Amino acid sequence: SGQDLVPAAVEQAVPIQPVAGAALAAPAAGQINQIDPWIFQNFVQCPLGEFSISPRNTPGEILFDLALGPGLNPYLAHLSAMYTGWVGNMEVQLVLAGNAFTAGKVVVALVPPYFPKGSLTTAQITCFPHVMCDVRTLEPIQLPLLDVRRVLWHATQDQEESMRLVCMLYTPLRTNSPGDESFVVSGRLLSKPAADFNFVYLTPPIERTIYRMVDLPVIQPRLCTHARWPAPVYGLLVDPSLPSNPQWQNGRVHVDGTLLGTTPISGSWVSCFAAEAAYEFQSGTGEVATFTLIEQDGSAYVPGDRAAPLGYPDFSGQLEIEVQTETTKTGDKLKVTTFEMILGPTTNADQAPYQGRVFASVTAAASLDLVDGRVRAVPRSIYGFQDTIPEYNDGLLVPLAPPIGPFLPGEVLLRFRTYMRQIDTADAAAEAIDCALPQEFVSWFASNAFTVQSEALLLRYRNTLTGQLLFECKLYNEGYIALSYSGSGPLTFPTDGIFEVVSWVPRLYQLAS
Amino acid sequence: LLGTTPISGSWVSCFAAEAAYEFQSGTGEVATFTLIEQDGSAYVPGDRAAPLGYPDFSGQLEIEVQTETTKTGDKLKVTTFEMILGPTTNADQAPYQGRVFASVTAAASLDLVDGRVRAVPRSIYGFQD
Amino acid sequence: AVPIQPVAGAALAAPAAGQINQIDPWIFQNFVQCPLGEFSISPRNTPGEILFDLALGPGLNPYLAHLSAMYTGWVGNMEVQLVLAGNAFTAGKVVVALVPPYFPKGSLTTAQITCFPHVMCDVRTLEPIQLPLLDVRRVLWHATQDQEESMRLVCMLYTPLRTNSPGDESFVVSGRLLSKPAADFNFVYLTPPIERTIYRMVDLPVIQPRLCTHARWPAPVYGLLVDPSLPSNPQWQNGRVHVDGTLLGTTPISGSWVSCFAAEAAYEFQSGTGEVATFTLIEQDGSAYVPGDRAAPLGYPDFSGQLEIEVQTETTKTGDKLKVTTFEMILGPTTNADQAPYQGRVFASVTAAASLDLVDGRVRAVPRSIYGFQDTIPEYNDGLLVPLAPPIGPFLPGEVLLRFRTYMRQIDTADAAAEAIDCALPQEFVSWFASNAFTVQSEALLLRYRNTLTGQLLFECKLYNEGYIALSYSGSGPLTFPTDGIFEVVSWVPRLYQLASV
Amino acid sequence: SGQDLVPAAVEQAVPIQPVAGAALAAPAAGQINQIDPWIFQNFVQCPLGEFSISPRNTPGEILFDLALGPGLNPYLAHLSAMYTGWVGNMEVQLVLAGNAFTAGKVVVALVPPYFPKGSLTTAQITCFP
Ligand SMILES: C[C@H](CCC(=O)NCC(=O)O)[C@H]1CC[C@H]2[C@@H]3[C@H](O)C[C@@H]4C[C@H](O)CC[C@]4(C)[C@H]3CC[C@]12C
Ligand SMILES: C[C@H](CCC(=O)NCC(=O)O)[C@H]1CC[C@H]2[C@@H]3[C@H](O)C[C@@H]4C[C@H](O)CC[C@]4(C)[C@H]3CC[C@]12C
Ligand SMILES: C[C@H](CCC(=O)NCC(=O)O)[C@H]1CC[C@H]2[C@@H]3[C@H](O)C[C@@H]4C[C@H](O)CC[C@]4(C)[C@H]3CC[C@]12C
Repeated sequence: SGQDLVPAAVEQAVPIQPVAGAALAAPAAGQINQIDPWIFQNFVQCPLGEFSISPRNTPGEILFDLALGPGLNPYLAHLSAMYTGWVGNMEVQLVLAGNAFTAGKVVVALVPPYFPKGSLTTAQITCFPHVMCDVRTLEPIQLPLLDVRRVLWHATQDQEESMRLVCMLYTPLRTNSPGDESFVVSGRLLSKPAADFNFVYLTPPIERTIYRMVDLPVIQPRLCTHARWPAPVYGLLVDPSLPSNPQWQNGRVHVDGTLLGTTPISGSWVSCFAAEAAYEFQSGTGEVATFTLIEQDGSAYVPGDRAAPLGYPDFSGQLEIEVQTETTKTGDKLKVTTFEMILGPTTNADQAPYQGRVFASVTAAASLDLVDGRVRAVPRSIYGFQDTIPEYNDGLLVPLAPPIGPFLPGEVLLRFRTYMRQIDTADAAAEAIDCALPQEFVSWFASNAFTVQSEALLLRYRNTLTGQLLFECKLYNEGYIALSYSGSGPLTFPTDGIFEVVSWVPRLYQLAS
Repeated sequence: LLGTTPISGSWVSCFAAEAAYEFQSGTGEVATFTLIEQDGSAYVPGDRAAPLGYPDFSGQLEIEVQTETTKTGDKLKVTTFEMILGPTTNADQAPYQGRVFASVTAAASLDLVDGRVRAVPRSIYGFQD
Repeated sequence: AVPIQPVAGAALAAPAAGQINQIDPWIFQNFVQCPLGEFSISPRNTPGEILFDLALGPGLNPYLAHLSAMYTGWVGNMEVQLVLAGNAFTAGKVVVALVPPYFPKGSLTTAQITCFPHVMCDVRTLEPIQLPLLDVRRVLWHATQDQEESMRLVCMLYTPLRTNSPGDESFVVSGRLLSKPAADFNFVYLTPPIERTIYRMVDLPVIQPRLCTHARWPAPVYGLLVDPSLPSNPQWQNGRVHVDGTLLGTTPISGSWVSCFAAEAAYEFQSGTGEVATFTLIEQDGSAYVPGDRAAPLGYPDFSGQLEIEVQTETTKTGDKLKVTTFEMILGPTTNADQAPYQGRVFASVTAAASLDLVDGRVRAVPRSIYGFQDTIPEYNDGLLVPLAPPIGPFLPGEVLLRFRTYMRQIDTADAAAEAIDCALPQEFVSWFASNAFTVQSEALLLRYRNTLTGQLLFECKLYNEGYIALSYSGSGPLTFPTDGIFEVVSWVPRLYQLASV
Repeated sequence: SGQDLVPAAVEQAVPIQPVAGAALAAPAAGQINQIDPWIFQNFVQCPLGEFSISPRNTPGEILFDLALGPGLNPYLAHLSAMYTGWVGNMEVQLVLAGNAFTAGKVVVALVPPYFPKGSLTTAQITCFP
């Protein structure tokens, strides 16, 4: 236990008066509402209460920024489904217990209500009541988080202007360590309610709210399906020798439920389309079938913001599809035939699925006349696959999903891989098509409609049998998972684990490799 | 779960096996499919009547697998097959024991190197629940 | 350590207990180390690793795990302390929480471990961290012969280790957990001491491996070794036994039953290859054989070869009354085998057209030699179902199986060197584990194969509780070992434990 | 002189009673036998009193193991050629003054007489004082 640290960094005086909590809102609420007196005894960790200061952070980087509320406690964020209203202050600790070789200071201010958010430069964060503290402090730095308000309480709906608590990185982090390591101090943030926190009015406990952090399905990735091709997942892996910021359109959801692009909710819709065909027997390339692209069930198609019908193949290649048709010959009614369409651009085509028309063909010399009508196309095999966003118009622009990124310097995209049926002539290896998130998470996020807190979700990946955490990763709020990997060779992981969330982290959270 | 219910929607009415293309002049390549679990695990005969996702209705079924051929010009090719799921008093198919024989309508001499296959149902014929 | 009220021990059990028995007061003075109360924090560990998890009982003290054979039940608090070996230039934290005696089992994040009563001790503290372990319970007093739910301690790595390391080793931070009873530990009711228990270290038989017997083939053991080049995860069906006393598959108790079967004879003089053998198998203790949960009747062979049982033939042909000749069976598939050991249809053949006028009755089958030995699972059915044992494993990276090689009678036409069929446990270790019926604590024992006269170690192996011994061998060639030491059992370890190189 | 070490590692309490030395064996010996009162003044080094802990040592390695006797002193091992008999206890120090960058702990037990030697695993060395 070295005392070359700073143990004289106690809870300093802040220029603020004591603020009355539940004594004001007692005769304006309709009932008597006390909470359990063992909630006030121990400091438990905030849900957004995990941050990290790498030495690649400039001064003026906001480490955490969390409003006062019931979202600073796992107990009060659980009790606030039962109530509509809260008052009173909290008491927040800070575990900044970095190494004895680091050097640097943080400053934790007390931003009042109705202060405009956004910029908050480092010059003006000292003008608030603030506490300055080193990153080597042994004891936990305590600080009060008062409830400055003009109304008698706050509703438990997060649009309340309330007192924030911003932590700017004041001076940069550096180590006087004799070689090759630059330590990343990993702080935590503990909190408990003060002596006069109180909820206001009892209410039916609704789960679908705020806070009620994100949950994930307990299913292994070797069981889940793929969101760019109708197949299972066959092992996730990182690779820094690939297109690093792709621009896919299938299987890209937000973590507030809103699907982004041409992505469906059902898993039997990806790389599939349904249309009302128009067949014709040609003396050239066999048959020609135009299409009028609509949904699979029967919903109409008007070209709006999605670049294609939901579930359209968002890659490039020569796609062989299966459709059962009504042959007008005498002896057989139904037989599924195999067309082949120019799904890729291939430097020239005649198809533009943004306005609802693709054109398939099957090489057949006999006069094969088909009763035209509604059909549903499904893929069979791929020929000359490229992972490029195709031409949804003929050569024009379309409303696309934005490209995947940006990452931090040193963060690699996590890719769930599957293998498509291919038509290969000289090659004997499988074609690898990867997605940013499987379909079982898109149907989990669309069917729950979560509320994102800050910027990103800190995940883990734990093996089922050993119980060993394989890695930790950072699920951003755009539906991709970026983890920190240093090298460049393709690193592969086992697939029998299960993901599990931990906390909300900002974009500045440096991950361990 | 009960029966042979899978979890993923990409597993229903389809299987995956370790192929053995064998049987000589009946219809074509009477392949032998050692039925295992679709995630790559091995199958253990317990209490559920089949591997998970295996089709449970009577009728002849066409399945499309990926064939690593032996001829020149191409290695990978998708050959449609013909299974016989229903009893019909004579059908070499034991999914509970893990060995299912499927036939092709190919009177040629297509040599096919065996390996690992994933079955995909193209079309049933004569459906009966 | 944070808000738990003081919990009554023997002040509550006293109206309903017949006796209240005090302990010797010198047990309250010494801190004795708990079993499985040891961990290590490398800098490669992500936060959220559970360092240990151990329940309050009389199994936390070797003084009290011995005394709890004389008594009916116990009540009261323990008192643990946690040492931590770390200098002043480390950085990291460890949170030790008091999980209530429910909250059943699952993955605990770092966010959830702070919601229990907990102590967040830094990793560079000097003095040990005393903390109470109260006896929160629904009943008046627990019973010593019943593993009922009590209050656990769960220790989670809170913030990761931030250190340097020279170039090797990588600076693990070790930590131990010592305990003693509190002032109100009491036992309840004096009984006679029983031997089985459930607090017994697995004692291995004091027997050198040269005097053992092999599991697969009825031969002595001729040497234990390692070999990476073989199939690393075999699927043998003989010599498989759980440490808790459960046989896995076809493994019999006694070493006489192996590679043999007792059946009912059915002899038909054929005008083809002479005589063929087709028997009605039964269980060798005189009971019926029902095709069930195991791949074969008890004691059937499990290798890929061509066999030759002998007979006992009571022939009515004149010249000799009771004779012993030799048949020839085939165990491998070889694309032609009508062998159904599951249903009980074995197919052997005499290679002679001699008119053996054999009367059919009860026999047994002692084997003679083998032809074409392959390390492959035989055909317990033709192309059909087989409930078999799982493959042996999985091991850690760096660890390999430790086989017991024997040499059997090999009929060959080209090579003279004898094959080495091996197993994972000799049959002295199989009847020991089945009869004693131990109780698995965590995942693996930690054996130690010392020589008797020298007293020097040879290897510190690790016996998993599925019935196989691993060894952290890191080379590539087959390294053999002396076969004159004696296995000794050190302790229970978790399955993420690292041995030393051999 | 850094105080980032552990100077609060004083001679701790051990669960043992005081043991009478030469007061028992006084009326069963045949003569009056005192030794020099300057032998009791200074700590001199044991003859088997030098050990070392490299980082290639596993836990459970026995560092030293020395019975109580006249062999723990260069004075008493020299005086014990003149005598046939001894009684009483010793007082032993331990100079473990390693660097300020090392980390690790040792445990020094008090094994009673008639305890079987040999193995002495690390699980049971904490059961002694
Ligand atoms: C079954 C066939 C299509 C056969 C086929 O090619 N693939 C089907 C499969 O694999 O299950 C017919 C039956 C009735 C048809 C559908 C329904 O009647 C209504 C629906 C109407 C919209 O045009 C969308 C097509 C859609 C959905 C129809 C298209 C195709 C259907 C689904
Ligand atoms: C040939 C297929 C490719 C997929 C395909 O042909 N059609 C899929 C579709 O579009 O529906 C290959 C790619 C990788 C292969 C699999 C995985 O690598 C691992 C797994 C290993 C088991 O022993 C056998 C099957 C199994 C599952 C492999 C068999 C077939 C696979 C799935
Ligand atoms: C020829 C026999 C093979 C077994 C046999 O004769 N019949 C088949 C059966 O065991 O059932 C050989 C194989 C390996 C041999 C042994 C080992 O090499 C070493 C061992 C040491 C000494 O040389 C004496 C015996 C002993 C033990 C050897 C004697 C006989 C063995 C066991």
